[PDB]
Amino acid sequence: NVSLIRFSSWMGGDRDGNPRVTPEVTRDVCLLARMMAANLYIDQIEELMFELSMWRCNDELRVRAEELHIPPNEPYRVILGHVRDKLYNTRERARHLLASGVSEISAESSFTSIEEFLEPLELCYKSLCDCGDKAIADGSLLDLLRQVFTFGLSLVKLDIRQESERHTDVIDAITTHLGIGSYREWSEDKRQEWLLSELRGKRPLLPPDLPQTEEIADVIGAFHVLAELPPDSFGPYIISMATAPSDVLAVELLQRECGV
Amino acid sequence: KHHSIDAQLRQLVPGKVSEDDKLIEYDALLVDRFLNILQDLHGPSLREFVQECYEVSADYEGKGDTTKLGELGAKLTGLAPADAILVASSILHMLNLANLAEEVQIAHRRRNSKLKKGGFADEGSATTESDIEETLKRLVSEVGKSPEEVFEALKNQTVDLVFTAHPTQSARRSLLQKNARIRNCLTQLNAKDITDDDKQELDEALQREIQAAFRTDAQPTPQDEMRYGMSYIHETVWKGVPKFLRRVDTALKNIGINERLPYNVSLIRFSSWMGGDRDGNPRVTPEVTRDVCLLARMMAANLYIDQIEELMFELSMWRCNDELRVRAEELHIPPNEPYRVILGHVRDKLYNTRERARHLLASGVSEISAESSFTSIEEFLEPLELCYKSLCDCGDKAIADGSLLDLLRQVFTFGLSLVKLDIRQESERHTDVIDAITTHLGIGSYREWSEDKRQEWLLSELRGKRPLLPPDLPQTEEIADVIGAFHVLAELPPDSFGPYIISMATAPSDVLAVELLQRECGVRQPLPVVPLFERLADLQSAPASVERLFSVDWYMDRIKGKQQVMVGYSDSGKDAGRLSAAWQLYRAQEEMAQVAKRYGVKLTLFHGRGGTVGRGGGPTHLAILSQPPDTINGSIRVTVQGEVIEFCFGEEHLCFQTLQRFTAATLEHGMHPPVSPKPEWRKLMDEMAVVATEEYRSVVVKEARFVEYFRSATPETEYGRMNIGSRPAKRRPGGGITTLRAIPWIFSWTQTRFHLPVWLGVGAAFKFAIDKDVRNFQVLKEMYNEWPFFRVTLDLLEMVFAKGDPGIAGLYDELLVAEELKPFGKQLRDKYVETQQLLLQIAGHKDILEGDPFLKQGLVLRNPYITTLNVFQAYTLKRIRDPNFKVTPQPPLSEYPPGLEDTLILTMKGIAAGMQNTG
Amino acid sequence: NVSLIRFSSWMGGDRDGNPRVTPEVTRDVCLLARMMAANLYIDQIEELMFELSMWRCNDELRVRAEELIPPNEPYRVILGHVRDKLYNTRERARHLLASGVSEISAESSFTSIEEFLEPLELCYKSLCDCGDKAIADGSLLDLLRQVFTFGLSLVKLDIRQESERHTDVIDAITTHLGIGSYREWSEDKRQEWLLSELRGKRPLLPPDLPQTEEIADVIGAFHVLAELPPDSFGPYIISMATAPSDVLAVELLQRECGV
Repeated sequence: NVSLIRFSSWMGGDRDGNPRVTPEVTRDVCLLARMMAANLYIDQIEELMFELSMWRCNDELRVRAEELHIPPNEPYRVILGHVRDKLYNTRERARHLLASGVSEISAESSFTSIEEFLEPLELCYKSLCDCGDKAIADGSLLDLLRQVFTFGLSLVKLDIRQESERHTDVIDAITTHLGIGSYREWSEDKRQEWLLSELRGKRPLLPPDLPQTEEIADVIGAFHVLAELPPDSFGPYIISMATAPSDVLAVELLQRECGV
Repeated sequence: KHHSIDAQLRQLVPGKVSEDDKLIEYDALLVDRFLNILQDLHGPSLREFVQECYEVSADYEGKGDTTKLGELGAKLTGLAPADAILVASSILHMLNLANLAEEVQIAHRRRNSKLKKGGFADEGSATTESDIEETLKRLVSEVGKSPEEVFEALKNQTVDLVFTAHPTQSARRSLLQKNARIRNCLTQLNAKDITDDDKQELDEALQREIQAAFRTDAQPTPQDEMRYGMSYIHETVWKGVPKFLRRVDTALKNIGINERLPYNVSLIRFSSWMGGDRDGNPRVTPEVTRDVCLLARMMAANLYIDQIEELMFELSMWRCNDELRVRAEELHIPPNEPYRVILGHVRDKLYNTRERARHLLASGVSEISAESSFTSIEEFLEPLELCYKSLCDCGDKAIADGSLLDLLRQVFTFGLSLVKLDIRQESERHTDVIDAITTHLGIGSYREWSEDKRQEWLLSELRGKRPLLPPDLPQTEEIADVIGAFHVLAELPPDSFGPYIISMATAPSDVLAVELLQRECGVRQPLPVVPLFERLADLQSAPASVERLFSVDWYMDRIKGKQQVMVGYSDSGKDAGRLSAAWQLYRAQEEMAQVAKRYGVKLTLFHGRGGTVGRGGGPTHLAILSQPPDTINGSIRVTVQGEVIEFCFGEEHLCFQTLQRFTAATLEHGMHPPVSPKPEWRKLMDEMAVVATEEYRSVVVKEARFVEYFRSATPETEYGRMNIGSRPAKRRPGGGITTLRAIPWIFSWTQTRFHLPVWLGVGAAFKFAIDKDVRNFQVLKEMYNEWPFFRVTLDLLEMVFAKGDPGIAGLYDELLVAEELKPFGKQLRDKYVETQQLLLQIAGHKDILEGDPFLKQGLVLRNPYITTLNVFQAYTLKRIRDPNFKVTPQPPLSEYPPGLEDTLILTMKGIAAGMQNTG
Repeated sequence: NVSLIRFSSWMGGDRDGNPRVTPEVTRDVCLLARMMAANLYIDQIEELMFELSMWRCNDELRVRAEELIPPNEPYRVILGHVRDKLYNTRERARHLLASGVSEISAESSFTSIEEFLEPLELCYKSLCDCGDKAIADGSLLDLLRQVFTFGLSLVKLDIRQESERHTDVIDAITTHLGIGSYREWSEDKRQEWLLSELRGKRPLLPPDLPQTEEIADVIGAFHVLAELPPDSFGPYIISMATAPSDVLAVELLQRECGV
């Protein structure tokens, strides 16, 4: 479970001075990553099923293998077969969400978290150890657990990046529309004072009928995509040309006001 | 827990057989790690027990003294049931590991031409045999054929290898892959300049794979047994045949031919008996045959889908000719990669081909149209050959001659069904059907008719235009099985099948009976009918039977100048002994070829189990070269016995060498036959055959107490009651031993390390020949060194004697046979000893297998595990058979009575695994 | 169960001097009739389901309804299963009509009149056992009378062909077999030969028989009759029948073509 190495991507997340890389581009590369991961895991699991022909298992695994009922004297294959089924569903759900935007394939029939993916694999590992077969567990199955803890369900986590003046543009559109004045004209100290009174307050800010330029709509739309996608799809939100604390605090306010 | 097992191995074989001999090192590496795993899992005491068993049995080979075996048997019988299975299976797993090391050593042994002495004897071992290009060079320069003659001989060659089920072991695909990982870890560990850390990790992997094989284990369906028979095709042969055909290209270049073997040349084909052989096997129903045919087509479709998808990845080119560009436009991912668009369509149709078969298999019906799938080999190849031509037309022939040429050679080798299914049934079952027809129609009893009357009636029906089989016909279960089988053949595509083989064929009416049944059951593309001549008399009259068939206008019209005949070694050897069977088989072959030549018929021989051809490794090379002149001519079928299939095809390089062996030997024989026997040799073989048959029958047929001895000295009865052959052991519930079938006959006698069916008769014949004329002894050894037939025959006996041990046989005797018959057993063992030493003096060897130290070493290193299972078996039988034999139940060490059946199965499996092919 | 009135059809079966009526046309109208019957039955059953909301049933029906939408409405449970099997029966016919083959199993559908009747007669008995025979004698009785009147194909198909077309087929057989010309034989000789074949136990029709377009149509029609359910058909009518051999010839051809 030690994540000694992890992998991230900017491709579809970095939009600094790149007007293609829309909100939907970001939604797309996220679902594409999850399909690729499901494919890689399905192959690893199938090779592992071939290998794990054993019949001796602990009680916990024997019980769950019975509940999943090809041959029942091959318990590790029964469990991993179920894992493969849920991985197939995870992939197809992602493919449907990518094409139509919608999937009749339930999230229950698929893997939504790394924790529920890990549960049957660690069950296999502990069962093999409990039967004195830790040496077998420390082969291919240990490789697979290390892949899960390295790559997750999306291979890479996506970094988002956007220039600081684009966030200032959005907030100046908000403050002028509300009649509070021009956030752009304010000094850095005044900006921090206002941002902190908003983040400390409990009343929302972003009006749904805010008049939006193409650029402003792209910033707000991007945040809206972040709110709709699973948190483990993302890493950090990077602010290009950051100059001052208000740059960081402004993104924290937009992120909240757009529902992340 | 401490010492290594290699000290005991060095006592067996002092000295290396080659410089790169590391077989004992490998055996120690695997077994030492296994024993450490054993101890980690089950404690030290049983590990030391198991190793002591191995040490006792290893000592025995060096000092043939039975009492130490009895010591061991006392210890073994006292083990609690759980410990008995554990020790037996442990010894089995160690034998497996030793066989894997033997495989690694063969595969990676450097060829050393200094071992060659010239002449045909070089072809009897892989250490000295000629590869395909050495054979090509010899044919050009020594024999004097032109490169173009050799090139066209190859273009017309076809070697057909026939898979048959393994009597005792399954060969799951997942186990073949554990084997490979153990072999790979072994070779990689012993690589040149390997890192400390690489070696550490490879060691851990090896220990891991050995444990995984140790921790994994009702008879199988005939469907399942077929799925397991196809494992070797998935693991080596599929990729192997393109690799070998590419070597044939390289060889042709190196004798001056500047073109590859055309990809439509079926140089090697593969057939199967699994699901088609129903001779005395009622579980092989019509439905089983329909199933294995559809199963094969699914396996082929998925292998092709994989090849095609790999090929799509590679063929990203955009340059194509006009025919391909127009077709790619018509199929309308990116359109600027036309080869991917064609192959994507081919993959689509292959997916439908697979799903259609799956539906027919489950429901019996498919709404997937045959139009949307591939129905013939021809429509599969049309788009592939279009891709090949297009690449060539654009100057990319070099690319075409890569993966795409591999695929085309796979299509022409494997077709849409991987293997062609042979059908086999006993002749009397066809007679039963025809008698049912003739009596129901009221024209008499076909069974009561003489052979000449049968032929007269059959021919009038075959020549007439009126149907014969009424759908009303009253049917037994067996008659309904025969008719139902023909009805399945009529319903399936003709390319699913090869021949229809008639077991126990004796006369032309047997062949023409099947021709009539085929037609009257509606088989519109009839199968070639192949008689299997089993008994000595049937072999003697086979040239007459084949001449009568060839003299019938209707039959010549049917066969179109092609006839296949099957010959059986274990079958004929059971009738009259191996020596007499060997010689009649030679004569029958040369006279049948003479008949065929006169009538313009191309005669192909199919070599059944137990033969010299079909031995593992080099011996098959010489065996094929030794067959009578002008009996092959580029066409031969050979069964791949289950006992040797692992050594022949389990490993990449072994697969390659096997394909090369059959291809080279078959090619050379057609242009370079062995010497014709000189009259002195023929007369001597004639006289020795009389004596050998007489003494074989003296023990087998005419001695009243033989069957009683056989049922006690062997585990036959248990082998039958446990259905280890997945087949009835006998045809009638009584009869002599003449009713017993060959597989049980050979199996039971090799379990006891005695091997009577292989050698009995030879001793009497050798001594008779030497004693009746002083000159005969020198002419016998002259035969051994100048007559390949005699050499090959005798080398088979030598190999079997290396696998035999009279002490072990006598151990079965002393505990299992009644006092009254023990002198009979020692009489037989006296015949054994006299045959062996007479065998050694001819050939001029002081020791067994002195001419092949490599084979001697490989065989000897198996016996510690085998002999251990031998004593475990003998004592297990005595417990199974005698309630009064008392055992001291020893405390634990972490059907029939408890555990005894499992133990006995394990000994049977292990002894068979160690003994592989005998007779 | 009294079939006081039955209905037959000549359409797609009569081919007397009518080459448009091919074996395929006969196979088609037989499956079309089965689709029409399934549709009419599905509507009747659904109307019946609406009416039979009772909860009182006998034990045979209660058990069958617990096996196999609300369980308090057992007659609707049974009739809902019938409708499922009727829809399968129709789809199977539609597939055979278009493709010639159907992966819809005959088990999941109704293959005989009696297996269609079994659940309906169970409902009728159950209603009677609960003193509801009056309700049984309404719509459920009408449906049962429809089943015994129309079957699973609405109508039974008559086949008709002219006797000389059958003579043509038999003369082709006797000449090809080299036993003479059935056409030139007198009536008495035809009867003598036909009877020896009908009484004999050896088949007659060679699969290699050279066939004209007309002879192939006759043999092909018989092959269609052999492949379809027996309850799709009524009689085989011989136009221009003049003598017993006309009838006996069709009996021979029916058998040798596998009916």
